[PDB]
Amino acid sequence: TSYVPDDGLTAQQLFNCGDGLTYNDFLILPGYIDFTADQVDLTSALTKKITLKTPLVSSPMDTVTEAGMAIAMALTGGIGFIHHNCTPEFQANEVRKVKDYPLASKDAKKQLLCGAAIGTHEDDKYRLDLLAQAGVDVVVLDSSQGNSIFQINMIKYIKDKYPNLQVIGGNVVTAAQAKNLIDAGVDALRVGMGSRPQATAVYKVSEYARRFGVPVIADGGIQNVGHIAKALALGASTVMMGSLLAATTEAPGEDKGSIHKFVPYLIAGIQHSCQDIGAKSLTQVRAMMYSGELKFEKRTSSAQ
Amino acid sequence: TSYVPDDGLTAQQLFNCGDGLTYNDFLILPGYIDFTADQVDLTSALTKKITLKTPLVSSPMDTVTEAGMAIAMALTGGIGFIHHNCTPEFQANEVRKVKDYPLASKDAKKQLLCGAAIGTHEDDKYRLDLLAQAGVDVVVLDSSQGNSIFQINMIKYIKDKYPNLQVIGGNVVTAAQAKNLIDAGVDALRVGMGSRPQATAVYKVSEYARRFGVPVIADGGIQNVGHIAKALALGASTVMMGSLLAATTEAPGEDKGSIHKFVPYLIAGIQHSCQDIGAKSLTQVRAMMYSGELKFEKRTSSAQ
Amino acid sequence: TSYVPDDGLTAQQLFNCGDGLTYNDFLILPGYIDFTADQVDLTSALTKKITLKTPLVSSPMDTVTEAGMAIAMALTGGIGFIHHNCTPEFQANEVRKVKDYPLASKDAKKQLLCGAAIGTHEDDKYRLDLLAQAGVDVVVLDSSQGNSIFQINMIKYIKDKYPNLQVIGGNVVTAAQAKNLIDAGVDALRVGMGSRPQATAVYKVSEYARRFGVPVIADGGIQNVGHIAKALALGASTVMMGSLLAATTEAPGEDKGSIHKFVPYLIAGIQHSCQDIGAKSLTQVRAMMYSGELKFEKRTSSAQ
Amino acid sequence: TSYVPDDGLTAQQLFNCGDGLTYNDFLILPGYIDFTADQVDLTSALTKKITLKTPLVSSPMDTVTEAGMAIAMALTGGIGFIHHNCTPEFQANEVRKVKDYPLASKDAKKQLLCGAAIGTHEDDKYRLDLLAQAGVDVVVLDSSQGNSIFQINMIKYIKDKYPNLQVIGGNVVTAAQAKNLIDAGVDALRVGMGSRPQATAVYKVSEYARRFGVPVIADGGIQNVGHIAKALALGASTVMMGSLLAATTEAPGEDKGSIHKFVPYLIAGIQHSCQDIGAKSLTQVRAMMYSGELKFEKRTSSAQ
Ligand SMILES: NC(=O)c1c[se]c([C@@H]2O[C@H](COP(=O)(O)OP(=O)(O)OC[C@H]3O[C@@H](n4cnc5c(N)ncnc54)[C@H](O)[C@@H]3O)[C@@H](O)[C@H]2O)n1
Ligand SMILES: NC(=O)c1c[se]c([C@@H]2O[C@H](COP(=O)(O)OP(=O)(O)OC[C@H]3O[C@@H](n4cnc5c(N)ncnc54)[C@H](O)[C@@H]3O)[C@@H](O)[C@H]2O)n1
Ligand SMILES: NC(=O)c1c[se]c([C@@H]2O[C@H](COP(=O)(O)OP(=O)(O)OC[C@H]3O[C@@H](n4cnc5c(N)ncnc54)[C@H](O)[C@@H]3O)[C@@H](O)[C@H]2O)n1
Ligand SMILES: NC(=O)c1c[se]c([C@@H]2O[C@H](COP(=O)(O)OP(=O)(O)OC[C@H]3O[C@@H](n4cnc5c(N)ncnc54)[C@H](O)[C@@H]3O)[C@@H](O)[C@H]2O)n1
Repeated sequence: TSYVPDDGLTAQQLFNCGDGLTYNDFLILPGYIDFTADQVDLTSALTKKITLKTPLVSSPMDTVTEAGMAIAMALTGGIGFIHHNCTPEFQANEVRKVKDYPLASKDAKKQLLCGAAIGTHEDDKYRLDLLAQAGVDVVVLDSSQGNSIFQINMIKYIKDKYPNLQVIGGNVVTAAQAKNLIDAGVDALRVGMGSRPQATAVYKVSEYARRFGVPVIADGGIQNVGHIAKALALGASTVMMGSLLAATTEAPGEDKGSIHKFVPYLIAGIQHSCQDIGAKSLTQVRAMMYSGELKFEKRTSSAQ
Repeated sequence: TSYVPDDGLTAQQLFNCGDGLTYNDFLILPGYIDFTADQVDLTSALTKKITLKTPLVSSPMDTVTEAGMAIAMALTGGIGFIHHNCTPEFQANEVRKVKDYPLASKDAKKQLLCGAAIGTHEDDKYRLDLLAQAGVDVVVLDSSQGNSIFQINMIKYIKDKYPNLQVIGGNVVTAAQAKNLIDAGVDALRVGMGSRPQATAVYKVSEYARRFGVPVIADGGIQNVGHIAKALALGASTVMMGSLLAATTEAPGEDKGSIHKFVPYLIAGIQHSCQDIGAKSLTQVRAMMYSGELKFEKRTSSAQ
Repeated sequence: TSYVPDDGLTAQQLFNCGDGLTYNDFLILPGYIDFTADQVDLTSALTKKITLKTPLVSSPMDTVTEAGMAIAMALTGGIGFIHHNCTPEFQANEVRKVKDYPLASKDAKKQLLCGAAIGTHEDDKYRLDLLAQAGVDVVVLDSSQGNSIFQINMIKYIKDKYPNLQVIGGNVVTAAQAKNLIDAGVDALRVGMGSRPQATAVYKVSEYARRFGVPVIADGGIQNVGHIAKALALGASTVMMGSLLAATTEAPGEDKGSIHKFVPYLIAGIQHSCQDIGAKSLTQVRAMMYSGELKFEKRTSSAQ
Repeated sequence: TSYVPDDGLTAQQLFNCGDGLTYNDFLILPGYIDFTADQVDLTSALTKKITLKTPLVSSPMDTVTEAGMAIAMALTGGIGFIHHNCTPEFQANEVRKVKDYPLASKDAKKQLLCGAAIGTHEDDKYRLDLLAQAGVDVVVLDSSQGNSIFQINMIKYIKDKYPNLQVIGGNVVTAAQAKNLIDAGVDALRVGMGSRPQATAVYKVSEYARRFGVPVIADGGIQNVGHIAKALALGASTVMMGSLLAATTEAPGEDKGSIHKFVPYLIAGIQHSCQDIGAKSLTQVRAMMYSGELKFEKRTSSAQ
């Protein structure tokens, strides 16, 4: 005998089905473990040409990221984006403060990476110029809705006035929006609006974006390691966290400890999560769910 | 490449599908922004021949509307209906108290608009006569269920004994009910009963009513700007608010401030909401959802 | 034009559809009002040969029914069943205490009706004999699950040793169970177990039972007038209430007032509910939902 | 007439349907009672060659099972597994402490049964050797995810170095995982991970495992007698309880009383539950749901 029929759903049937799901609406069926967790490689792609030893990224929120944070984040394997809710002069001053840890994220010159947010209005161009000076590695046009002529133009701009600077498009949740931002020439995409339901939004935008070599950043909703694993598993290349970090020490302010103990923790969990599903890298988990090897299963409200 | 398949649901498939939805059961997928929010025109139709610079309307509730309120409402772009839970003499006295702000809603003689509720019994005819005198612009046969012979007759009555006065039909939730009220000759419709689930009720009654040129007032359930935008987007021409206003200053009684700061706020949000979905007027948003350009997506309970 | 397509669901499609619904899982679409509420006739059938001027019935619970209650209930239009959680001698003593109000429920000799619960074991036969003496009108074999050989036999028994006494079968939720109890010869049925979901249970058991002329008592879950109206509308001939009454004065013990003010209230609401849906009697409401004139609509969890 | 159509769902349609259900997502339709509860035989199979007079099994949790508990459990009809969160020397010392009650679970030599958990790493082999000495009856490779090469090998090991010792495989939730553990040669299976949703997990793994004569232990989620009955009814041969017992007296620590009063209680309820559905043994309940005689019905979130 020994034939075993066939597990649950395939990412496709589940996230193209008038569903509209969250991270908590489904679980993932385990696989075959035949190696240890510490062998799981979490290397991820932040933008077409920026790569991290971990998929973690902090949010451009005054209550979250600022030099202090941006630094730890990079030392430990991630990267941070400074909030533009301050004087342009104050922001670029943060960017420069930032500019053993085998994982440390560094530029082509041994320096910790740093990114920062900027609006899509005129006055922002100046801010940009200060930021570019302080040696910023990447910029993220920070908007709740990004499929606008005001972002498309700010993109075509920066893409020209600064060819070696990587640009990340404003928040989108459909492939109809992503198209435009990818034509204007963005180097990555920030997915999230309402935290459309997140999981379904990530699934959809990644599925289109990969066809062009554009990474996707799962932005919003991450509450625990689980959500992170589910967000990567659906297509996201990296994950952005806001509130889940606002209680660390490196956070600007008056729970948890330093980013130097928390981040390691997260990385541990995530590899452990990649073991349970029998994948050795994150790249492999994405390949599995697109092929149909990785199976899922919905949970009822009362089943949560 | 660059083809992008096709977004979520179309208002139709979603609100004719044994669903029975609320404002919180679904979200709307964003569109293409290529203009500023302050360019969004919120002009709406209260009744076949009454038109406002904003879709806002206050409720005929003693805890909400009375002269003071009715006035602000009109100065700012809306309109109010005085509650008939008082002596006929007291009600019409409110109507007369009422009878820069470029938006100010005015009659053909520079006077702020005013409306008021009245029952469908005999004794109400008198009340009417006092109200008509004080110069009331519109009357709304105020009932929990309006598809009755007692309203059909009160309609045919008022429609005759007062040809220049606009009549709004009592609360309905189906197109089977709306038919009768539209034949008796109402000039508009008040949709809501149980706050059937509201969103599905608005969708349905508007879809039928538009075929006759009869506006629909989304009555009940509005808790925040979002619900307002969703209610208009489904077909409603205007929106009536009760409790969301009962905490303003212009409200009769012993949170929030004056209607002169709140209303502006609401108008701001609503245009902003119309931007996110790429529509320039409310008229355009309705045209988009009826055509199938505007897309939606359901959220699970646990996805809320 | 004026054609109006077609309202929601038909009781059938909705309660034979792997649903498993509660009273709160759905609402009923309004109809055409063309008469006043006080014209609604609430006459209902308790058992094949017992008939009440209202569908109300109190529960055989020590915390609810006992002589005092049983009396009010009948004076006002209902009927009560005394709890058998006491000495047989004490129970029959209650039955005898019981043995203007135009609605008053009376026997063929001007006496208030009274019913009472009894087990299905040997010792219960004696209890019965005392009860029959005190002039009890009806008996209800009181069990959580009634499709047993121990009830079938207690039925065939009582049906013989007392031909003029009406017997009500123990709690069932399927038509598979009802069959047996109806063959043993019961004169009515008590539906409810888990308060299977109630609404679906009532629907199902009534649909089968009517084919034999056996009334059904919706037992359990009634929290407000609404549930009562929905329970009758689904097929139930009468409704049994436990906790909703335990806070009246006529209740045995140390909220609400007397049954003489509460019951009237309930009757008022129920007629009002029968108006909203355009039915003049309860008999008519049942006829409407079986024909397909009466329409329903499900509500999502988040739509409740 | 008297034909009665056909009850609800069949375990199959319901637990192979992209559902993902919990114990609370459904109920079971009653059957035909024609015998007393105390006639219900709860004999169950713990492992291919271990059999208990009741399906109860305590959890390998320091907050739950340890000698004291393990003993009561066996005296009353169940069995316990000592937690390996202690020195190997301390664990085997518990096993030996353990090594009228007609139900008492005993070895071939009049001694109370005892089982215990052990990891799947090298160092665990030693622990094993101490445990085997103290006369342990069964071992349960204790892991959150069991489909690993590290468990498959620890199985093939123990199966050889100790032929008369019964081995239970680490936690699984699919038949894809169960296959491997059954080939390595386990004598039973522990189902549960996330407490995939439990009910659906039990259903699935039992359905495959029975084809090989391998019992399944429903592990996790049991909160009351009901869940226990539903877990057995779906295919499980026995049920493991953690927290529901942590408040007994026999539990290690500083609610409820002794296991000698609680367990009886549970057994009583469970037979009563087997009566309501007309089954005389647990073996019969499983046979009924696999044949399609036993019917179920889903409940909406708002129907819970
Ligand atoms: N990530 C998210 O989804 C999210 C949610 Se709230 C949030 C944060 O909240 C902020 C506010 O959201 P907004 O939609 O206001 O975003 P943004 O700050 O981009 O402002 C959008 C408004 O700015 C206008 N605008 C931009 N450039 C313009 C120009 N050159 N000329 C004329 N009008 C122009 C837009 O048309 C629009 O109404 C965002 O900047 C971001 O920092 N992000
Ligand atoms: N908008 C809503 O959905 C809603 C919910 Se409660 C609510 C407010 O609550 C009030 C009460 O709801 P009701 O259903 O009682 O509404 P209404 O005040 O219209 O009264 C309805 C009752 O009045 C009777 N009636 C009306 N005219 C009659 C006449 N000429 N002869 C004989 N009977 C007549 C109806 O037949 C019915 O039973 C409403 O008037 C309204 O102010 N509105
Ligand atoms: N209405 C309801 O659904 C409901 C829920 Se609880 C509830 C009340 O709780 C009480 C307990 O529920 P039960 O299932 O125990 O109901 P009941 O009091 O009918 O007792 C049932 C038990 O009594 C046994 N029994 C009855 N007659 C017997 C006889 N002559 N010989 C041998 N065994 C016999 C049954 O086989 C069964 O295990 C009910 O009597 C009722 O008063 N009613
Ligand atoms: N029953 C359950 O579902 C459940 C949930 Se939490 C839980 C308890 O929590 C504990 C922890 O869960 P874990 O997944 O850590 O389970 P376990 O204690 O089996 O440890 C698993 C980790 O140990 C590693 N491992 C095992 N043998 C190894 C070997 N010989 N060489 C190299 N690596 C090896 C695995 O590859 C894996 O990453 C379990 O042991 C159990 O006691 N059980």
